[PDB]
Amino acid sequence: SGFRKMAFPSGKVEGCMVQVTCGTTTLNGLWLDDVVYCPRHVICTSEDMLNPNYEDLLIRKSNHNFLVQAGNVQLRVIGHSMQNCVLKLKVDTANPKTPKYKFVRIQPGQTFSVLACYNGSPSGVYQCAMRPNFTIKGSFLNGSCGSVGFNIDYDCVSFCYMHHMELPTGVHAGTDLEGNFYGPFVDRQTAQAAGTDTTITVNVLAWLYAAVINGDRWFLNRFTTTLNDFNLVAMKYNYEPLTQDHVDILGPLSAQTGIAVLDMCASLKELLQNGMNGRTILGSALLEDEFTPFDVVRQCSGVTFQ
Amino acid sequence: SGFRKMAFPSGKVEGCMVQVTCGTTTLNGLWLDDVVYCPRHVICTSEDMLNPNYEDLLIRKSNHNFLVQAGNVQLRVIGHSMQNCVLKLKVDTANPKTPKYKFVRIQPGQTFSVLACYNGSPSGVYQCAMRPNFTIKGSFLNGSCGSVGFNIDYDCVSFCYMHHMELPTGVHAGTDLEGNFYGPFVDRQTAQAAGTDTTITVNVLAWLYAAVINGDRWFLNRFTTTLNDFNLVAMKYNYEPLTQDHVDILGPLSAQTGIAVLDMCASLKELLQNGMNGRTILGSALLEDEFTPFDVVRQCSGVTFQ
Repeated sequence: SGFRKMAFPSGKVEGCMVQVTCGTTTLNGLWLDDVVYCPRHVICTSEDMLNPNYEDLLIRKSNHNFLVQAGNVQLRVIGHSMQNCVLKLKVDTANPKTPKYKFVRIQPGQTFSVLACYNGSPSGVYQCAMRPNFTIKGSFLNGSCGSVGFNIDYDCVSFCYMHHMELPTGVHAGTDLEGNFYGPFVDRQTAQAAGTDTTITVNVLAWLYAAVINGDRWFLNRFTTTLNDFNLVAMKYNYEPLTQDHVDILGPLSAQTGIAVLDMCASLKELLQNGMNGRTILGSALLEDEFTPFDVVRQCSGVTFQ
Repeated sequence: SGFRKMAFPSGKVEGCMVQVTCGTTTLNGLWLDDVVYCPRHVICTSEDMLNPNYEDLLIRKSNHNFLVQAGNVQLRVIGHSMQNCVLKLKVDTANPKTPKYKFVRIQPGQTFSVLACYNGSPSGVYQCAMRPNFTIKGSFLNGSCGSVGFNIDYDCVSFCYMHHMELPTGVHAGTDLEGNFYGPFVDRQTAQAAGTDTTITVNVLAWLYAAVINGDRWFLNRFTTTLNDFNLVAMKYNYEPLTQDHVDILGPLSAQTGIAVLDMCASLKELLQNGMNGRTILGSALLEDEFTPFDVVRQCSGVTFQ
């Protein structure tokens, strides 16, 4: 028992991190087969950042302008192309550590692990959620661009995030691995700002089931609620609407705990309305929304990978 | 910016995990050079667990009783020995993925990453602290024994924990990698129970500095306190005493933020006495004590490893 924010093992992704240098800008790239993926703003100059035309900037580049280093071993760039906001540097060497992988564009509310890197070297690993406003509440400093977010499914790394920029509230914006930003953001160093964020209701409910599985039950009650009446309360508290599909996703957890989804909704309703009264759930004094139903099942049943 | 519970990259340790089977018991081992380290209770039978004599049980074993598997590749045991509560199985093959490593026995309050494993395969990675009562608040299920906790220092993995057992409160007990339990616990399946736990004060203060570095300042005040007067309040709240050595450890963070250690103590004092009044710090509604001063500096300056 116990319940932690658990990241995926990072070894498969560590073997892919490289350093990409263009001009005075250094950041991280993802080396898979004979391609290195990195943010296209690597080709920006410290004065191009206000409104760059990346097509111009890129056509002005030569392969030898890109310094790619994998450890100490330097990688020859033999070609380059732009795909949306990611740069794809073809190198003359296939990464022998390339895992089975996919690129996936995730939905808001989905979670992933971030391998934070500087100069192509990992600093640490942590779990994140794509917020409903399409930011992530990461831990990123200058030089972390090109760090990636990912999930693992048995043997396959699904890359879903590459880091590009930090917004004025200290939250983070980035793209999928095909270079499409999550949310309305653009790789221009002008004012943008996240939209209003909301709490991921289906994830809060999953975490309440995690709590029950682990022996916290103090927040349960005999009440129930209709989904309609639950969403009236959730809306009032900037929680995301709960859908019938969410209810269905919560089925396995509901069956394992014997607590109907809609009954757990009535517990969450009372928690929203009365607070927690000095009590904690799974070591938190807030309602946690960065565990999906899937995250709860993995951690509480011991699913492994390789 | 941002601040997360960040684990060390786990790749160096993943390359060391194996599966050890003895009888009907399967658990994880740590394969370093030509030795596999695992909990000695692997040799226990489901009826020996109440008060086993491990010297007897072990002398009754043969090398071929130990089934060690590294992936699909099976490892021949060519020898075995007991060191305190760990079993050391000599195998005929040196792990080619062996990292630079050390074994370290940590002090309470120190943090480490746990690579949770089942059947020799990693399930996930998370950050932990050795509690003052020498338990860890882990996330461990049956089969996770032999999972290890570790820190990384540039290129060197310092292993500090191996998992053995779960206590009735859902917290976890284990040994260093030389088999010495942390705390008073023994590998006997009889009632034991953790002692009363306390909050790691020096770590709370480090996390308050993390908050300042990241732009949370609402909890600061113009007050100061003496170390004596601070510990009078801390004692009242089952916080650990703050030592002058703790104050000294907090020096770099104090210098970076311009907030004298003893002034941050006065902020913590008011937080203990008034609570947080619906406010959060670094996304928590509780005072967090599982970041060391060192953890804060690493994460807020971008220290990497390899």
